Amino acid sequence: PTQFEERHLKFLQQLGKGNFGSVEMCRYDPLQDNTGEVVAVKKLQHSTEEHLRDFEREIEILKSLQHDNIVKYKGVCYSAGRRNLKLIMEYLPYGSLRDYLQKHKERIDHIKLLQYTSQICKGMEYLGTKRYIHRDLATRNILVENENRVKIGDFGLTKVLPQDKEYYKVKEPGESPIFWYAPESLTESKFSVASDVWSFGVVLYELFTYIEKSKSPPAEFMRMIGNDKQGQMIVFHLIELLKNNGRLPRPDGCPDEIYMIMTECWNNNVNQRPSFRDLALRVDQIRDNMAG
Ligand SMILES: C[C@@H](O)c1nc2cnc3[nH]ccc3c2n1[C@H]1CC[C@H](C#N)CC1
Repeated sequence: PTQFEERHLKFLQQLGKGNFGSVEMCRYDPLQDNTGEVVAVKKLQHSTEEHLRDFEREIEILKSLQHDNIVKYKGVCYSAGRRNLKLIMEYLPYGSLRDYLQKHKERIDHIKLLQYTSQICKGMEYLGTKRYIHRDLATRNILVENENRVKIGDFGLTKVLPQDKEYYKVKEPGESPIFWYAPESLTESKFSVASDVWSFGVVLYELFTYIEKSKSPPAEFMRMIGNDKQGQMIVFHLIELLKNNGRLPRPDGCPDEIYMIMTECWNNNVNQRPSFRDLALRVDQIRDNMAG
């Protein structure tokens, strides 16, 4: 059941790319009459030994996850006559939360943003039970299932913690989403549940900006750093800024109690950041206490 035949998998559309993988919208059509289910298919651009090993790990990670706020694993396709590997996931028609919020920003009130926030936290609590570190939380990686439900939608950088170890050092050669990174990820390449909490704070920030371009984390940090800065100078200044309490500003219209949650996530002291369980409870208590 979790093995899809390449001959029945038909390309429809490109969905997106990230890291060293691409995701496409495909019809799985065993009846060969254009009526079959639509699925999302992830492929690697280069099946090097390293990239393929990492992809197999990603597949095992997603397969192991079963939660209402995590995109569903469907299977694998051993394509090119079983000399290639593709990952099959459910396809969510509403797309990413990033694009959804940018489109429906009038429809979506604060209570709804908090509902999405809560759901992201719950998916992350679940990841923590498996000792998985996501390492790439951002609204681009969250999918909308319906107007009332989101799912964490990509796990391309997700790592399993070594047993009883609180962090994983990933000396990555190449680009990184530095404007979502915790300071210790920038300075020591250390990723942990606590660095996911930092990045979650940035996701919460993203939501309350409604993805206004001039308010993005890169736009705001570069404004503080100096828009003229290039290369490593950007990283030097970002690190120095963060170490001495430089932070993203409170978004226009954002309740101060919600900004306080972001600022608590953005603690330089790793062991003082709240847990995802703390965060889900706090966010749901706020929602439950609100005027409506
Ligand atoms: C268009 C893009 O936001 C998108 N729409 C999707 C619908 N269903 C999906 N099922 C799995 C991914 C996925 C989808 N993705 C993105 C999510 C992020 C991913 C990465 N990296 C690229 C595809």
